[PDB]
Amino acid sequence: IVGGTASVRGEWPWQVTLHTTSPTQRHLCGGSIIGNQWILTAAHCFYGVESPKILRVYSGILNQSEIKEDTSFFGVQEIIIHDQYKMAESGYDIALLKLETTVGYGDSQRPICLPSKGDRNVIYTDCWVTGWGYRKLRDKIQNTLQKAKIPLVTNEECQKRYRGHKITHKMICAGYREGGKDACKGDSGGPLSCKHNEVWHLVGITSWGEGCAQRERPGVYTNVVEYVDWILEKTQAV
Ligand SMILES: COC(=O)Nc1ccc2c(c1)NC(=O)C[C@@H](C)CCC[C@H](NC(=O)/C=C/c1cc(Cl)ccc1-n1cnnn1)c1nc-2c[nH]1
Repeated sequence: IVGGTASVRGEWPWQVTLHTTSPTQRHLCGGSIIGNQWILTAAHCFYGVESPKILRVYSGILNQSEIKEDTSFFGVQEIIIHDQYKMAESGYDIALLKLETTVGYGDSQRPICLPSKGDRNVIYTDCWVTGWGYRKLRDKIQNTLQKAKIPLVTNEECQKRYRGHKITHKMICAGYREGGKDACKGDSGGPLSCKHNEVWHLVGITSWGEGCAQRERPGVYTNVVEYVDWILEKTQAV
């Protein structure tokens, strides 16, 4: 996260850190708890991941230093990538992780509500991007979960900023015209959380941008409301 500040413990209890074990253990991506065995994240996080056996999901983490060999995690039973996904820049950048065991909800780990279809028309004014990603283009994974408040940008304005790309309504953009606050390397897969009527909603999934926090280059997020039926298809299968 560029231009953000330290989160307080329990502030974003749906935020997870997804680690890979191959070749060595490191933070791979962010994710959000959406159900007691479900993590919503970005499809591009699994580039080159040949098996769910190398993945570890840690919930209830503020600091990466809380993670040692003796720290409990959730194993991943299955990786579900949207089958229209080709690359982050073309959209469908969405994946579900089905966990091997159930998350016990509490004040340190709980789900974020998905947006309602009836709320496609609501204007969100209180949106935050979170993660342990870089604070600048060449940096390192941050110990403390960072947060940054960022305004949503219309599809028309985002398309103007990304000449040469096709910004679809399945994407949602966020950023200041002058830049300064954004997601960066290591934040992808994490949430873009917006508070509406005292309820937090998972509005976006951190996906891509041209550099980080650049003037007139908003962050591009998967527009979660456009995938609610796909999430229900995969999580509510009979
Ligand atoms: C010690 O541990 C570490 O250092 N871990 C460690 C360290 C770094 C990374 C990873 C692990 N993850 C990967 O490389 C997985 C691999 C498939 C994922 C590729 C892509 C991923 N992109 C982002 O996270 C965000 C992009 C992004 C999104 C928005 Cl909305 C705006 C600007 C963005 N940027 C444009 N340019 N940079 N950012 C990424 N993540 C990293 C580099 N790049």
